[PDB]
Amino acid sequence: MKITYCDALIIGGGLAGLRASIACKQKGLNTIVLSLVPVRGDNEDLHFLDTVKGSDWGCDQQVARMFVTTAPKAIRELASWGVPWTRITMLYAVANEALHHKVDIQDRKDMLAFIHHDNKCYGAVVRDLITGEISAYVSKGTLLATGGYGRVYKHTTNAVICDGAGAASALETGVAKLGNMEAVQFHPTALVPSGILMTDGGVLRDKFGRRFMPAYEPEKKELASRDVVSRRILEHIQKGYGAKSPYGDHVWLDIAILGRNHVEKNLRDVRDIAMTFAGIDPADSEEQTKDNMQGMPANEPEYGQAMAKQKGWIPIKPMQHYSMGGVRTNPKGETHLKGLFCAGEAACWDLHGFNRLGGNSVSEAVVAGMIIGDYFASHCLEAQIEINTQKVEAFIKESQDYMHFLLHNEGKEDVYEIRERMKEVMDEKVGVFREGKKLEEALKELQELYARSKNICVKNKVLHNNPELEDAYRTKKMLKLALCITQGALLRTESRGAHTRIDYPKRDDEKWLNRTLASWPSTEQDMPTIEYEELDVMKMEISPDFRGYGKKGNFIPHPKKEERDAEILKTILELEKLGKDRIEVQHALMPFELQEKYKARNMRLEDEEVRARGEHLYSFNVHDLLDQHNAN
Repeated sequence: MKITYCDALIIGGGLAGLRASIACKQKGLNTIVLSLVPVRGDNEDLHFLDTVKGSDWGCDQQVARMFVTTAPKAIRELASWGVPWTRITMLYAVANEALHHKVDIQDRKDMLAFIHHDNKCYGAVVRDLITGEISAYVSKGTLLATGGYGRVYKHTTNAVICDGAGAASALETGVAKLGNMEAVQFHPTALVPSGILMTDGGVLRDKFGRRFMPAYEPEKKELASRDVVSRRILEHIQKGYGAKSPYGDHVWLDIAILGRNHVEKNLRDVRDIAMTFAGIDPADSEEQTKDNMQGMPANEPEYGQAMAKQKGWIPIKPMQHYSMGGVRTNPKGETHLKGLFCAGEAACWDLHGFNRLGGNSVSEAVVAGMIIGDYFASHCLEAQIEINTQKVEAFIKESQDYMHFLLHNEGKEDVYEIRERMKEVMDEKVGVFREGKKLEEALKELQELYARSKNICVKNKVLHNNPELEDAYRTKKMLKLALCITQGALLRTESRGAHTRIDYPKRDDEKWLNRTLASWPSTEQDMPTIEYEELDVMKMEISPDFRGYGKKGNFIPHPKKEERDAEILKTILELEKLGKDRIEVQHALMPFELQEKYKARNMRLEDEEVRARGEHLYSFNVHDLLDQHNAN
């Protein structure tokens, strides 16, 4: 029974896990990263506003402030580690720094379960993917940084390891909780059929070549939020205006209208991806056919004229891309299980609410690794009572017994039939557009796949190097997430961000300004326990209002909205008349907590030019409330 002891244990070798591991070693911690793959701007007030609106007011606004205050420092730190700022190789630069700090990075170690006792986490029980050996890693603190759970869906951009096993492992402690599992982002420009993200100044076209987005979204067009553009693309396809293909209807991404040399220099990544997988050069504006133009409706001017198909158009359609939900943390990144932290897409921090802002893709995992990695490192420095060695061995023995059970039980169920059908149910009935009756059908079928999954038996009967064994214990975890995703979507009778209910189309800030909490405290539960956190409007820097894109007048106002808005407005006026700057006004509206070195003022090149034109004030960037005041 092999037990390895360390101070700081990190699960997940992506940007967030590796960046956090550097923060641990900077504090002198013995730090082990269990990786599953081997090693090879806008000013901050506007950034915050865009993040909050982008979340459809589902985010924790303090966390959004922590993020945007720290982001510019992530960019400066990355560039000092040699990232060319065009990629702002990021995983290489961060991996290289972690090895410079002598982080112990292991691969082919796969976590099966968290070690826990008395509501404290003491590490992980781990399976070796090659030898099948089960071992324990004992630690003062554990950080989960395993990404999202997109592989629960059938169509996903996510890599294969993004199945949410880590989140499920936290769920199965009975103590950690999952937040907003129903908040699943479907990204509009996934390549058909690979699912490679094609995300930039291009335009979308239907089968006839029409620029349809401006009619759906006048203010923002193709640059509406990702949850909005995905819904519009599916509305337009539903009308029958998609391009037929062997993989279903899709629309076109026209990057060729920006000219060949713009595409080849400023967008070489997309050009290389299109040619290698789709056999398409997206810089080529040359006409492929006029046939597509035929048959265009003559009464739909708002979609404009029909353009002739060009060889360089990319076939795209919405697919699952990002998991807003995840393991629920406080702002420091600690879960309800003391000593278990979680950072990045694996968490519900909650930075993103019901839709991740497209601009926060680049920096999110590094920033999370900085902030939470540092809070995580501080926790690991504190003295704590140890767990008895016997308790550890019993966690090891439990996973050993579980492996034998998966190989040798009387069940006749095949892991792949169950997994395939789960992914289909999620894609058809828990996707972009959801409906009560249909969510009910999904849950029932998921319920019975879950009962059948208890009878899964691995046909390949070896303990070592066995992909079917891995898939069995991953799929059994995935079905619990699927039940959490679906029950939360069913309960939430509103439309917020990426969660759209056809039967409840309005955003409800009176009754659903909250966060879904799923837990699993009992082994004998076959369904999650559901709770909520109510969000406190009176502590919001910006009260919930209109997003600026998508459906207009589509929210039920929170009862206290007007009282908070008058309080916000009086605060801005009083302090700005007294000469207070944007930092002091922000702090009066909504204190937030962040380490000194990350809350430090971000200097900007044009600071002197903004203050000289007298546009450095809080009200210059956050002014919706002030416009209605100065109107009267």
